[PDB]
Amino acid sequence: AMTQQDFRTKVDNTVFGVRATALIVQNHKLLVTKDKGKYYTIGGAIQVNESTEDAVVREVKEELGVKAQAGQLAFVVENRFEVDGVSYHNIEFHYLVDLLEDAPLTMQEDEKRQPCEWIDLDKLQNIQLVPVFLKTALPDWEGQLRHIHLEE
Amino acid sequence: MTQQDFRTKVDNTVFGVRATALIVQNHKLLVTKDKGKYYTIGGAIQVNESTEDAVVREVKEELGVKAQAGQLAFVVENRFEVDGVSYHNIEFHYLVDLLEDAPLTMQEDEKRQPCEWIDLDKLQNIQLVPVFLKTALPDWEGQLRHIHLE
Repeated sequence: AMTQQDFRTKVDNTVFGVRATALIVQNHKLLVTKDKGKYYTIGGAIQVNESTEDAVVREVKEELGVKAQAGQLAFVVENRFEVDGVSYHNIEFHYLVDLLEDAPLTMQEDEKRQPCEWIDLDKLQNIQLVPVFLKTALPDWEGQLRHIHLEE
Repeated sequence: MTQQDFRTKVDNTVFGVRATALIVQNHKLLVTKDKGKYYTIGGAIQVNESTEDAVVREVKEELGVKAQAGQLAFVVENRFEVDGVSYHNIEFHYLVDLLEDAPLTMQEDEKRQPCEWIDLDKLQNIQLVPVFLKTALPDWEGQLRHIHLE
């Protein structure tokens, strides 16, 4: 009751769902967080019956604590990979989010805090960014929604 | 082995990912009819299956013919009700290329339905679902489009 159902399911050793990702770009830099030597973007499962736009705004609210608007949908990604005997299969909607307040210096997820870093679009190629397709797709983006396949 | 569908039901809501085959030939869309309404060829993608492979498989299952996925036209977020059950789909709509002639009939779950080729400018003149196609398909301009929830 009153925890809304997430658009994510686990069956035996398979997980599958739909995610929204915030690609926050300001001053030619992408907002990322560093954890365990790798860089990640803000994102999470959408809820059942929730638009991916509302999902990305909600996730920015949760992780960064600021108001935002979804902005342009840049990528729809089919992402497939395995970790520890479990397959993960997500459809991901990557939005060029507009923050309506200043980004904080830190963010958190599941009560674990991680630092905020801003990395220049043309330098993403020189960091361990995950997904990874973003290292080139983001600086090469031409204003048109793209379909992406990412596989391990 | 039987593969899991990318579809789940929790309480009174079914949520999943669909591949839809928008087969267009001679300026007409191949649709199927059931109880007054018209539907597209397609169905749930499988867990760990690409949407391209899903659409080709759906065409094989429902039409019995070989096909290629072709251009992705739409990525659709779709909410609707059927018989009191809520549905929330993400749908990938492909402009499929058939590699054989289309049959006169489709089958799904061993129930047959007639298929018909309808002019794109006449989609607004059938009870087609989902309903965005009636305007979006004849207006399509060659670029992938996101169809959002209201």
